[PDB]
Amino acid sequence: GSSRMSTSSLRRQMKNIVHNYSEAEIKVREATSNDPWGPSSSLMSEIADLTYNVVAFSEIMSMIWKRLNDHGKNWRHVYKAMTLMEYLIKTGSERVSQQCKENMYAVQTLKDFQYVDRDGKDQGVNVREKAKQLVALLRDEDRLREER
Repeated sequence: GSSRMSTSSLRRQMKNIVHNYSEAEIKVREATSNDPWGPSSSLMSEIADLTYNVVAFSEIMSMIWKRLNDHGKNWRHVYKAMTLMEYLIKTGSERVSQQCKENMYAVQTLKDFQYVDRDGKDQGVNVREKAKQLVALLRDEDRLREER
């Protein structure tokens, strides 16, 4: 320069901050399964703050529906998917609850999702009642249905 001498050589830097906040797909996943380690502050609260948006929201409930219908061997992903679908439906946003009513068959498909391998133990109940709960709160009483 003039009086000082640059010391930090440095080479090149990456891009900049993405103006399109789109990191929900990662939160939802790490939220329905924390096998590994990482930050432990409030991942669920993050996926909800994303529902408010318009993109991240669809990427959130979407990944939540897939892990919600896992196979009949490890419902662990399903139970975790119910916590993210129930948390977002509340603080997440008003759009996360509307989708739950439009996809009630998906949240109810878990109440019947029962499997214990050819011969194992019946431990897939925690998830059975879980899915039933998400639908109970989102709809406690009904005003006479009407399906032909």
